[PDB]
Amino acid sequence: TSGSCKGRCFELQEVGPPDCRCDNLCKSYSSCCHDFDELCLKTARGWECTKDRCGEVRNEENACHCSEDCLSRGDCCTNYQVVCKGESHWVDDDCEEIKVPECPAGFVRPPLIIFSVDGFRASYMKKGSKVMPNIEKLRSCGTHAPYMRPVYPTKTFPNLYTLATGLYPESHGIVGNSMYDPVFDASFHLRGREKFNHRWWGGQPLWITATKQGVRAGTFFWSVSIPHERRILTILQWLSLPDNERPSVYAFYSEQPDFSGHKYGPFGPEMTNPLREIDKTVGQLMDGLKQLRLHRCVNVIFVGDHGMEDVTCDRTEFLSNYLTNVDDITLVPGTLGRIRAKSINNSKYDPKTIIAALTCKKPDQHFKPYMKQHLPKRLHYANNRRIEDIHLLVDRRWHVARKPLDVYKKPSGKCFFQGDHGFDNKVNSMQTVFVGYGPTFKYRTKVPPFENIELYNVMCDLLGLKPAPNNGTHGSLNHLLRTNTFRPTMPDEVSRPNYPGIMYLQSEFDLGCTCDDKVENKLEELNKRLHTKGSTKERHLLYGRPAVLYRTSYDILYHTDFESGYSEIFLMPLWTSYTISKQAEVSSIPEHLTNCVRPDVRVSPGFSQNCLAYKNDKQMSYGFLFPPYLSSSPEAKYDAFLVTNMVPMYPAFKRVWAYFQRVLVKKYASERNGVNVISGPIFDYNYDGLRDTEDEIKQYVEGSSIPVPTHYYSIITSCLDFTQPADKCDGPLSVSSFILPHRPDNDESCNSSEDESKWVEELMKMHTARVRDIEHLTGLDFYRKTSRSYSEILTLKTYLHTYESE
Ligand SMILES: *[C@@H]1O[C@H](CO)[C@@H](O[C@@H]2O[C@H](CO)[C@@H](O[C@@H]3O[C@H](CO[C@H]4O[C@H](CO[C@H]5O[C@H](CO)[C@@H](O)[C@H](O)[C@@H]5O)[C@@H](O)[C@H](O[C@H]5O[C@H](CO)[C@@H](O)[C@H](O)[C@@H]5O[C@H]5O[C@H](CO)[C@@H](O)[C@H](O)[C@@H]5O)[C@@H]4O)[C@@H](O)[C@H](O[C@H]4O[C@H](CO)[C@@H](O)[C@H](O)[C@@H]4O[C@H]4O[C@H](CO)[C@@H](O)[C@H](O)[C@@H]4O)[C@@H]3O)[C@H](O)[C@H]2NC(C)=O)[C@H](O)[C@H]1NC(C)=O
Ligand SMILES: CC(=O)N1CCC(c2ccc3ncn(CC(=O)N(C)Cc4ccc(C#N)c(Cl)c4)c(=O)c3c2)CC1
Ligand SMILES: [Ca+2]
Ligand SMILES: [Cl-]
Ligand SMILES: [K+]
Ligand code: NA
Ligand SMILES: [Zn+2]
Repeated sequence: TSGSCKGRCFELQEVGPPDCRCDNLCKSYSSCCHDFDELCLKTARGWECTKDRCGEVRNEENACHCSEDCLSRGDCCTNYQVVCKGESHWVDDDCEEIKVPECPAGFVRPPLIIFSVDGFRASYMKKGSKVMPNIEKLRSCGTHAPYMRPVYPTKTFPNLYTLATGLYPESHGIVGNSMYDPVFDASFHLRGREKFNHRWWGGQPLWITATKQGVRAGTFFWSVSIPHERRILTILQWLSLPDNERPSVYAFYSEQPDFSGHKYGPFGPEMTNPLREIDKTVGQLMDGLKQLRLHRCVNVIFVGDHGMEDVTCDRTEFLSNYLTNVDDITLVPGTLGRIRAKSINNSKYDPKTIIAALTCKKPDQHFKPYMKQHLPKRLHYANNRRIEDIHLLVDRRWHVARKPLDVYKKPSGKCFFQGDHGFDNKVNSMQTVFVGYGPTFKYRTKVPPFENIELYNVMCDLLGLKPAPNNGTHGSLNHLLRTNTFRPTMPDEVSRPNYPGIMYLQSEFDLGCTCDDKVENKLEELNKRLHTKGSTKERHLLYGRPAVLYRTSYDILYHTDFESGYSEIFLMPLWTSYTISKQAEVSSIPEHLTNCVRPDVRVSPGFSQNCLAYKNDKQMSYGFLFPPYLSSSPEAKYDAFLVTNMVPMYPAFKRVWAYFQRVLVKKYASERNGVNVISGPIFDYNYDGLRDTEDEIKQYVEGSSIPVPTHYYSIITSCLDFTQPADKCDGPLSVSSFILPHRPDNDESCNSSEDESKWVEELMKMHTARVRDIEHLTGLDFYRKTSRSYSEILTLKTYLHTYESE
C-alpha cells in the first residue's frame, strides 16, 4: 500500500510489509510504491543523447542525461560520450588483449555481468552475424564455444536456474516451465504468483553463494515490464555506487529472441529485428562500461538458456488416438509429455497399461513413452517427486497433446505459433550460446562445446567464491580462463585391492557349473603364469586401474586378454578392462564351449556366483564382461568363461550385448585404430544417478545373493590422432561411452523384431553417456594414470558423444 520511492529507485534490499517496494521485482508482485513509475521508470526524451542535448542543464524528469554532471552522477545515456565528447562506440574499437584487470580505484575484484538471452539458438552466431556486430566482437575477441548444451527439458526456467546453481533440474527442483508437486498439492506456472514461493527453488544459486561469502549480489530475476534500456541504465547506476554498497555480480535478462521465435519459427524473416535489438542492447552496455572506464575491468558472460525449433499445431500427436480412457489422465503437454492419474490416490489406474497403449502403435509415431527410471541416464531426469512416473520423449519438430480440443481453440482452430523448445538436450536446434569476455577469460580463444551445469563453478572462480556442492566437474572448464583460482586434484582411493593367487582346488567348488575344458608342454607354461600375474596388463589397462572411492572388498584379476576389479560383495566385476587393436580377429564361441562356465581358483566358492541359480531363474540368463569372441587365442578363450567374468543378463538384453561385443567393438577398433574398453554393471534402483549400496538392491538372481544390475556401461577410449594406435598414443584421447538399461524386453526399440544390425546401435546411441555419469553411478574414478594434465582429463570425462550431425 503506502510510502514513497524517493531516493530508493531500484533499491538492492527488498523490504517487507506493510512498507511498499522500489526494487526491480516490485512490479511482478504488484507492490511498488504509488510513485514508482513517476520516479523510477522515467522515459522522457528516450534513451539517446543527441547533439542539441550536449551540455544541457540537468532536468531530473529525463530518462537519462546529457548534462555535464552526468558521469559523476552515473546516469548519462549510454551514447553520451560518443555524441557529446568525440568518443568512439565500443564496437568500433579494435580488439585489444586484456592481460590484466584495468579497474578504477576502490574496485576489489573484476565485477561479473551475466547477459542472458532466452531462446538464442547456437546457430544464430553464424546465421545472424551480419546484424550482430557487438555480439560478434565479444565472440571473436573473447572466449567462445561453438555451442553450449542446455539441460533437459530444454525449457526456460529449468535452464536459467541450472545456470544459477550448477544443478540438474531434478536436484534444484525446477523440473519444467510448469509442474505439479503432489506434496504441496500445487502447480507452478510461468505466469502467476505460485512461482514466487521459495518452496519450489532448491540448491544454492550464485547470488546466495556470493552473499554468504561477503560478495554483494542481488537475484538475477527481472519484471517483464521494465524495458531493456532501463535494465541497462540500472546496472550502470549500480556500478557507480560507493565501494561498500556496490554489487560485484550483475545479471541482465532478455525475453528475446525467444518471444519472437515462438511466433515466427527460429529463422522466420521476422527474426532479424529481434537479433538487431539484442545487439543494440549489448552495445548500450559496452558503451556504458567504456564511459565508466569499466570495459577492460568487468567479466561479461553472454549465455542463452536453450535454442528453438520449427513446431506447428498440425505436427501434434494426440493421446486420444491411442487411449480409450483419455479422461483418466492428466498430461503436461508440448515438446515433452508427463502423465499422471487425473484422480489423486486412485487404485484402478495402471501405468503399465498406459505405457503399453502408447508403445509402437503407429509406424511413424512421433513420441516414445518411458517410465522415468528408464529414460536415458544422460538426461538425469527422474529423482524428483515433481517428475511424473510416465514420460514421453517427443520427436524434434513435434508436440504431444491429450485431445484435439486442447490445441484447436474456438471458433475453429488457427495456429499462430511456429517455434518451440523443450526437446532432448542433444538435439541440434536446442543448443545455445556461450561467450566470455574480460580480463579473466582468454583472448581470441575457441573452446569445445560443454554443458551449462559447468558454468556455476566458473562463475564462482570469477568471483573468488567457493562453489556450493553441485553437478559441475570443477576444473573441467579451467581452459576457458586466463587465470585459474581452482587447482583440481584426483579423489583419494578409499579401498585398496587384493591381488589373490591360486588358493582353491577345483573340488572345493560346488557351483553347478560345467565346462568341456580338460582339452590338452613347458614353453607356454611360464607364459600362462606370467599373464595371470599381470604381464600383458600394460596392454589392457592403458590409463591405470580405476580408483575405488568407497569402502568395499575387491580383487584384481589378471588374464592374457583382460584385467578386472572383482567385487566380493557384489559377486561380479565392478570393471573389466581390455584393449582390441585394429588388427584383432573376431572368433566364435566353439560348439563344445557354448554353456561352459569355469570356477576361478583365485576366488573362494563363497565369493563366487553359481550356475544353479541361473538354471533355476527362468527369467534371468548370463553374459560375460570380456567377450569370448575377442579372445587372442583358442587357449586364452578359456579365461573368458571364468565365473568371475559372468554377469546376470535378461535374454532380451543378451541380444543387445552380444551384438555390441561380437560386431560393434571390432568395428570401433577398425574405425578408431584400436580401442580400449572398460565395461561393468551399474546398480541404481532408486534412480538418483548415484551408486547403490548393497542394501538398496531390489532384485537378485532367484534364490541367490547375486544382485541384478539396472544398467551396463562401457567406456571406449582411443587416440584422438587416429594415426596412432590406441595402445601407443602420445597425445590427447578420444572417448565415447554408454549406459544401457538392463531391461527384460526390447519394447523401447520398435524395430527389435528385425536383425540387431537394424536397431542395436541406434539404442546405444540414444544411451550415450559422459565418463563422469558412469563415475557417479559406480563410485569409480577413471584415467588415473595418463601423460595428460588433470584439467584436460576432467574435460574428457565431461565429453558426451551426441551423434547429431552439424
Ligand atoms: C548433483 O549435485 C547435488 C548437490 O551436490 C547432489 O545432490 C545431493 O545429494 C546428496 C546425497 O543424496 C544429498 O545429501 C542428503 O542430504 C540430506 C539433507 O537434505 C536437505 O539439506 C540439503 C543441504 O542444505 C543446505 O545446503 C545448501 C547448499 O548446497 C543450502 O542452499 C541449503 O539452504 C542448506 O543450508 C539440501 O540441499 C536438500 O535439498 C533437497 O531437498 C530440498 C527441500 O525439499 C529441495 O528444495 C532441493 O531441491 C533438494 O531436493 C533434491 O534432493 C533431495 C534429497 O536431499 C531429493 O529427495 C529431491 O528429489 C531433489 O532431488 C535438503 O533440504 C540428508 O538428510 C541426507 O542424509 C540421509 O541419507 C544418507 C544416505 O543417503 C545418510 O547417510 C544420512 O544419515 C541420512 O539418512 C538418515 O535420515 C533419513 C531420515 O531423515 C533416513 O533416510 C535414514 O533412515 C537415516 O535415518 C543426505 O546427506 C543432498 O541433499 C543433495 N543436494 C541437492 C541440492 O540435491 C546430486 O546427487 C548430484 N547428482 C548427481 C547425479 O551426481
Ligand atoms: C528463488 C528466488 O529467489 N525467488 C523465487 C522467484 C521470485 C520471482 C519474483 C518475481 C519474478 N518476476 C519475473 N520473473 C521472470 C524472470 O525474471 N525471468 C523470465 C528471467 C529469469 C532470470 C533469472 C532466473 C534464474 N535463476 C530465472 Cl529462472 C528467470 C520471475 O521469474 C520472478 C521470480 C523471486 C524470489
Ligand atoms: Ca542409486
Ligand atoms: Cl514443462
Ligand atoms: K535362467
Ligand atoms: Na521392440
Ligand atoms: Zn520459449
